[PDB]
Amino acid sequence: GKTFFGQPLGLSTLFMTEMWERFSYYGMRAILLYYMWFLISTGDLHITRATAASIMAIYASMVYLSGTIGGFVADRIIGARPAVFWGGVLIMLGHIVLALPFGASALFGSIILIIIGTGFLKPNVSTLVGTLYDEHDRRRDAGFSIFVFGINLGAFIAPLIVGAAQEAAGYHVAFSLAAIGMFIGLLVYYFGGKKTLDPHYLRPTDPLAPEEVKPLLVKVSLAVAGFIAIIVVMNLVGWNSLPAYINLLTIVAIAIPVFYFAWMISSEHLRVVSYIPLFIAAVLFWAIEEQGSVVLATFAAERVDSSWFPVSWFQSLNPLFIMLYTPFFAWLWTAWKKNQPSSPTKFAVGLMFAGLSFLLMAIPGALYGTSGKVSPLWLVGSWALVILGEMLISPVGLSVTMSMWFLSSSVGSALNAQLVTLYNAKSEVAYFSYFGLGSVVLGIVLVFLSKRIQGL
Ligand SMILES: CCCCCCC/C=C/CCCCCC(=O)OC[C@@H](O)CO
Ligand SMILES: CCCCCCC/C=C\CCCCCC(=O)OC[C@@H](O)CO
Ligand SMILES: CCCCCCC/C=C\CCCCCC(=O)OC[C@@H](O)CO
Ligand SMILES: CCCCCCC/C=C\CCCCCC(=O)OC[C@@H](O)CO
Ligand SMILES: CCCCCCC/C=C\CCCCCC(=O)OC[C@@H](O)CO
Ligand SMILES: CCCCCCC/C=C\CCCCCC(=O)OC[C@H](O)CO
Ligand SMILES: CCCCCCC/C=C\CCCCCC(=O)OC[C@H](O)CO
Ligand SMILES: CCCCCCC/C=C\CCCCCC(=O)OC[C@H](O)CO
Ligand SMILES: CCCCCCC/C=C\CCCCCC(=O)OC[C@H](O)CO
Ligand SMILES: CCCCCCC/C=C\CCCCCC(=O)OC[C@H](O)CO
Ligand SMILES: CCCCCCC/C=C\CCCCCC(=O)OC[C@H](O)CO
Ligand SMILES: CCCCCCC/C=C\CCCCCC(=O)OC[C@H](O)CO
Ligand SMILES: CCCCCCC/C=C\CCCCCC(=O)OC[C@H](O)CO
Ligand SMILES: CCCCCCC/C=C\CCCCCC(=O)OC[C@H](O)CO
Ligand SMILES: CCCCCCC/C=C\CCCCCC(=O)OC[C@H](O)CO
Ligand SMILES: CCCCCCC/C=C\CCCCCC(=O)OC[C@H](O)CO
Ligand SMILES: CCCCCCC/C=C\CCCCCC(=O)OC[C@H](O)CO
Ligand SMILES: CCCCCCC/C=C\CCCCCC(=O)OC[C@H](O)CO
Ligand SMILES: CCCCCCC/C=C\CCCCCC(=O)OC[C@H](O)CO
Ligand SMILES: CCCCCCC/C=C\CCCCCC(=O)OC[C@H](O)CO
Ligand code: NA
Repeated sequence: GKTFFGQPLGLSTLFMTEMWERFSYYGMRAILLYYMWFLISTGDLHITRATAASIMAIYASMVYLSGTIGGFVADRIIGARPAVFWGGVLIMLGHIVLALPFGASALFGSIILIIIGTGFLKPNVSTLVGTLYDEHDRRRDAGFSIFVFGINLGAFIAPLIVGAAQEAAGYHVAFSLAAIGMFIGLLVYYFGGKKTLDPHYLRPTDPLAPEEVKPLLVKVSLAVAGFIAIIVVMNLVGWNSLPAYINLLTIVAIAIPVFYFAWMISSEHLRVVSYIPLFIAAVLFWAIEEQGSVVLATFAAERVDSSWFPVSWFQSLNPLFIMLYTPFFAWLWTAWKKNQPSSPTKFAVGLMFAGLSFLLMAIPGALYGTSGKVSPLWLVGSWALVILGEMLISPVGLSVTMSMWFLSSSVGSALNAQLVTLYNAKSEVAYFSYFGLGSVVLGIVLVFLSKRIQGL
């Protein structure tokens, strides 16, 4: 009888848990770059704005990378329900430390807490949604669609509420609101979950066997030791600026899939090779999409007349278009019975739309010059285009592909950590035109390659 939009009642709990976590996350993302600008302007943070942009990008990269690890830790060590709870606690702490009366000195600690916390929570709330359904339950896709609406809803309202709070009451109060958002999520999660969640998920479902503990320990220890060795050598040869560390994280984030690629190609060999263009297309798409909170956020603050509203509000456009497009594409893929495009073709076209979203942004500077301010509608059109691309590439991404798919966004963001340092008023038009055109061209290349990939 009683449901949450046709689904098991437990979905309401997880819906709200993620909505409020996404609220805390995207509330932070909407103001953190501006916060670093503020800390630079007061002389508390001694970096360039370019490096601040780089930080935003690599932050996102590590959050995504962390997400590829959290499922293992839940499934094999601590359980999905405690992963979500303690992940949320860590996330809340990460916002609290920025709410505290510190300055730049608290930034790194905040970032680490949220990287670890999001890694624990994000994959595992998704897992818990699955546990609501039997294997044979046809409602599963509908349920995840509803869950995703909650995600986007949280992403949508957070810049509005947290961004407004920031401009009125300051950054510390704004970060306190992010923390409170996660707290609300934890309250609903903790008390609601006890009502509907299977007790089974209080513990690992595939706990380490006795003989598995030592090898895992050796694996992790060697990884940490090597990473620390690299940092020691870096400091010895004088490569110890913040950009150097960001470069190290960039290399690590990119080396991970590259090593996977090199592994599989060495160790259906055709299939794996054919994924390379798809994986590259996904990386470049996520790169462009993830620049919304960095380069488009910069354009919004410097190049747009937003005198009458908080410029952080532009970050709401991304989840807004997702919500607006979704029922149309839901309809589209079911109504498109005859000659529906293949997944490789969807990637190509998706990459093209992302390219167009940047080519569009080259136009105001080319037409009006870069010294003035332009209509907010340029950014609206840009987000409209890139999200159109997301609708094509994202729903079939994991399908056509596993971890390397989830890694595509991490790698895209790591690429951004390098690229966004190139963006400024002098380079604006060339930046948008170059990377936009480059993306369209590779989209066109992928179209040429499409039939072969579809065959394999
Ligand atoms: C399924 C297709 C519909 C959804 C995607 C279409 C959205 C694309 C919009 C690109 C054009 C918008 C950019 C034009 C613009 O910014 O004009 C500014 C001007 O009006 C200043 O007053
Ligand atoms: C400034 C750097 C901060 C570093 C973060 C400190 C904490 C990092 C990792 C520990 C969190 C793991 C939480 C696991 C836990 O609470 O136990 C779960 C277990 O009891 C349920 O089976
Ligand atoms: C830097 C200072 C940090 C001090 C703040 C520490 C945060 C304190 C509490 C946050 C825990 C929220 C958990 C909400 C909840 O439902 O817990 C109830 C449950 O534990 C009852 O057994
Ligand atoms: C895993 C896929 C990697 C593909 C990355 C594609 C782009 C990579 C590097 C391009 C950087 C060089 C272009 C620099 C540039 O021209 O900036 C434009 C503007 O600043 C002035 O022209
Ligand atoms: C399903 C149809 C949607 C696919 C998108 C179709 C895109 C078609 C053409 C894009 C035109 C790219 C033009 C490149 C350009 O104007 O760059 C010039 C600029 O670099 C001058 O330096
Ligand atoms: C240092 C910050 C404050 C720490 C909060 C401590 C909260 C008190 C006891 C910990 C409760 C552990 C709950 C773990 C858990 O799996 O919760 C899930 C719920 O059962 C619903 O799935
Ligand atoms: C496999 C788990 C993922 C690994 C997480 C490692 C996270 C390490 C660094 C986070 C990247 C953030 C760098 C930005 C940064 O350090 O800013 C600090 C302040 O600017 C201090 O000057
Ligand atoms: C159960 C513990 C967790 C409670 C939820 C997190 C609450 C976080 C902060 C509470 C409100 C803090 C007031 C804002 C603040 O820190 O001062 C604002 C600035 O200091 C003034 O510029
Ligand atoms: C900065 C890296 C942090 C690494 C933390 C993960 C630790 C990795 C390996 C150690 C094993 C973790 C505990 C395993 C454990 O609880 O044993 C229980 C087994 O089920 C007993 O057979
Ligand atoms: C960060 C550097 C990498 C080292 C990770 C720290 C290792 C943390 C814990 C390893 C402790 C050894 C695991 C044995 C264990 O606790 O299992 C207990 C089982 O329940 C057996 O009764
Ligand atoms: C549980 C802690 C694990 C730490 C995660 C890895 C963090 C290590 C390197 C990532 C980049 C951190 C360096 C950021 C930083 O503050 O460097 C500033 C230096 O003073 C350079 O001026
Ligand atoms: C899955 C295996 C992952 C292995 C990661 C490989 C990392 C090996 C070497 C990292 C190279 C060190 C980067 C340091 C760096 O680029 O500093 C340059 C700065 O611009 C100096 O000012
Ligand atoms: C009424 C619009 C539909 C609901 C949007 C909720 C808020 C989402 C984004 C707000 C930030 C970007 C809006 C700026 C904007 O579009 O201004 C357009 C003006 O007509 C140009 O001056
Ligand atoms: C949706 C399918 C149709 C795609 C429409 C988007 C096509 C976009 C542009 C096609 C015309 C290219 C104009 C390029 C242009 O005028 O550049 C200006 C010069 O470079 C000025 O130096
Ligand atoms: C397949 C979906 C693609 C949707 C295409 C619809 C958008 C059509 C044309 C977009 C061209 C954007 C440039 C507009 C422009 O430059 O005019 C300047 C403004 O009018 C300023 O007065
Ligand atoms: C389907 C319609 C989507 C709208 C996107 C169309 C954008 C296509 C071409 C616009 C590229 C504008 C490039 C401007 C440019 O680089 O030339 C200007 C010179 O550099 C002088 O500033
Ligand atoms: C296909 C599913 C339905 C899509 C939802 C509608 C969103 C479609 C396009 C939104 C693009 C808004 C761009 C606004 C813009 O620049 O237009 C120029 C001004 O309207 C001229 O006054
Ligand atoms: C019954 C609904 C009718 C179907 C609407 C489908 C929407 C498809 C494309 C709408 C594109 C909106 C952007 C308009 C635009 O680009 O105008 C550019 C002008 O040059 C700006 O002055
Ligand atoms: C089989 C090897 C895989 C190749 C790795 C893909 C990474 C390709 C390019 C990395 C991006 C480097 C761009 C450098 C750049 O232009 O900006 C650098 C900044 O100015 C300084 O951080
Ligand atoms: C200034 C001249 C540069 C213009 C570039 C011209 C080439 C651009 C597009 C050619 C597209 C021809 C379509 C052929 C094609 O993709 O075949 C489809 C395959 O069967 C699908 O994999
Ligand atoms: Na404003």
